[PDB]
Amino acid sequence: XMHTERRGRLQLEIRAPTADEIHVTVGEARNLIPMDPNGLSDPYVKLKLIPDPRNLTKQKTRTVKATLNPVWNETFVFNLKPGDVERRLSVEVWDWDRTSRNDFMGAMSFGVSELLKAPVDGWYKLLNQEEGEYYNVPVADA
Ligand SMILES: *Cc1c(COP(=O)(O)O)cnc(C)c1O
Ligand SMILES: [Ca+2]
Ligand SMILES: [Ca+2]
Ligand SMILES: [Ca+2]
Ligand SMILES: [Co+2]
Repeated sequence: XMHTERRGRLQLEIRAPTADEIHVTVGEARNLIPMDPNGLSDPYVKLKLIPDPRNLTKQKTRTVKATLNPVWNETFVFNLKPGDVERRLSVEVWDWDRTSRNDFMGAMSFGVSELLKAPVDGWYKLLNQEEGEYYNVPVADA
């Protein structure tokens, strides 16, 4: 109904132990799109709270070279402030490139206020970069 996957899927867990922090675990991705001449990609995940007019919240995973099915298993802490109720946690998969700019692969986002009320733990459909700033889509059940 909205869950046709065209860019792969990403496994995530997000919890807010208290209102002042969220813990984000980036698991793994499956079925990513090739964005290199070798038919592979070099994926990493960029995390930030948007809007970030001062570019101060960005964190990222390691890059996994030469794969369309990366496993990261990395956890990140965001320390939150009252202003963050207006913000969204942005999650973007990017293809690292050596000789050109990195290429966008897929994205999604979660409202901070929604994360403060309910945790995330599951697989998610990767969206285009524009959609990704506004929505997340849990994968459909079989
Ligand atoms: C839309 C969708 C379904 C069924 O979803 P409903 O909300 O029950 O209509 C099943 N699989 C995929 C991949 C879908 O996007
Ligand atoms: Ca590339
Ligand atoms: Ca690459
Ligand atoms: Ca490129
Ligand atoms: Co659907």
